Amino acid sequence: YVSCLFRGARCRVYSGRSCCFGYYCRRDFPGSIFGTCSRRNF
Repeated sequence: YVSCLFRGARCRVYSGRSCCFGYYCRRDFPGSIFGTCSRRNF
């Protein structure tokens, strides 16, 4: 609702809000439902 996911946290595709500022969630493998949160450092 207000909080966000931090680095090294569990996050699924159909999870709640996105990761914290400067962070995103990535799937485990081609055809997964759950993943992890990683820094969106391009």
